[PDB]
Amino acid sequence: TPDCVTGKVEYTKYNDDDTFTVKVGDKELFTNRWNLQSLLLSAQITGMTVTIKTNACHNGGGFSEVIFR
Amino acid sequence: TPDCVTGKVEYTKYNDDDTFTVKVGDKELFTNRWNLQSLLLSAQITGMTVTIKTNACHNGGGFSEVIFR
Amino acid sequence: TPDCVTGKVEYTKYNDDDTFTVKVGDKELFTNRWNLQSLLLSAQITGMTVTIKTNACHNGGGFSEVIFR
Amino acid sequence: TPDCVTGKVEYTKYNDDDTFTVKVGDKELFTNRWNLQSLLLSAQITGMTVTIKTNACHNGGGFSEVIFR
Amino acid sequence: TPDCVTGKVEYTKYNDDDTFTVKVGDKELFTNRWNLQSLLLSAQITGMTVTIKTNACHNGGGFSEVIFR
Ligand SMILES: [Zn+2]
Ligand SMILES: [Zn+2]
Ligand SMILES: [Zn+2]
Repeated sequence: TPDCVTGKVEYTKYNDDDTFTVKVGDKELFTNRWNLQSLLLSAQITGMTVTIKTNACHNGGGFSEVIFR
Repeated sequence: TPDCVTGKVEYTKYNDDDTFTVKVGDKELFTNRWNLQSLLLSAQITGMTVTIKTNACHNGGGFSEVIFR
Repeated sequence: TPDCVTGKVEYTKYNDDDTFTVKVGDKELFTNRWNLQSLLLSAQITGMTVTIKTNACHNGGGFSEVIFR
Repeated sequence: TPDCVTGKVEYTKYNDDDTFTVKVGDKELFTNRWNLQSLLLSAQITGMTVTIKTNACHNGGGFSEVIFR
Repeated sequence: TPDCVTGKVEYTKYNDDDTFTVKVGDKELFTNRWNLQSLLLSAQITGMTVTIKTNACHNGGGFSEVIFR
């Protein structure tokens, strides 16, 4: 799966459908993996850099693969 | 769904019906989404700023959408 | 529901019947709400002040409502 | 149940039989309560002191009761 | 179980099959124990040294035993 975007988490969002949105770089992407919610919030609080991998590399795209750096 | 209130989590409360209350700004609001319990506590402990989105923007109003900043 | 006790969590205990006990102030109280187990352990680890609300305000009393501050 | 050992959680281990072993002090003990796993992992990562209670207070003995301090 | 690698967590990756990969030393290893995900992320964040134990000590090997030092 290609790199989609790399950077700090600017904000995260819990959505009404119970998915979890992240804003990294210039993209808003969401995931439906419940386990990623607390990992992504920790990344955000402590200021880690993340790399989101997905074929759906556009606003409102979904992802399931993340690299924390 | 529109912004209701933005600020630090002043306290949280586990309720008898297994919902979870947060006080943000001058409002107490609650959510029935289990996943938000641990995120909201972490946001409180680490002192994040949250934005709660809901139309029920009054004491005792419910929400399911939150932005963590 | 009236306040019973406010303070830091001195210790917590996992019991054989899969309930969870906390000692706050001079009271040991228990909850059978699984959701509170991880929330109370976090409050203990991070040094939060908790207020336990219950009508059974005596040693060995049960509760299901907590305020985290 | 009597106190068996008090100390920090030195390490943890998922066994083939779906039980969970911890080493506290000079003892490896195991539990089959799933709920206790995540509490013990949290105790382990944050360096809490635990007291394990069991009357099979020897290597390979089981427990279902824990005090977290 | 024999030691495989000891070192700092260089990065972690959440995978599409919901497993979690860590890079320690010169090895990428993964675990299917979801409870270990937040512990491994914390290790990465705080810069702890971990020892991973497995008898599959190759890139792409699986592990379930970790020691946090
Ligand atoms: Zn791929
Ligand atoms: Zn009440
Ligand atoms: Zn007993």
